[PDB]
Amino acid sequence: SMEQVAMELRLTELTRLLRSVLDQLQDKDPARIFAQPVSLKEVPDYLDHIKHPMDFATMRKRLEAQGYKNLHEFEEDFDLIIDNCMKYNARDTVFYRAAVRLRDQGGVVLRQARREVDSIG
Repeated sequence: SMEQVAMELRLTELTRLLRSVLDQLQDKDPARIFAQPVSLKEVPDYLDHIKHPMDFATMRKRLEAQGYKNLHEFEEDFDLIIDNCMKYNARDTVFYRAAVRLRDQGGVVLRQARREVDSIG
């Protein structure tokens, strides 16, 4: 149907916007601490601690399959990155501190993304 096509164009355009958001958030992680999944070879107990691991590569795979229906779903995955790190790692670690900085800097980006998603529809 033509309606299904229109919905698909909307999803495509959301995906374009989320790709730009993802690029901007990932620039706030210049150390690449959140770039890839935590390695279960290197941290074998991880899944005993963290039940829903997340990282920017995994988000990018979902994004490119157009698997984010709305901004809330995308933000859920970004918050997992941060929140997982802040639980597994202690306050005095470079990992925790990187997550705080990513949260703080990403907030700005996400605030305007929400306005754009609402504005453009």
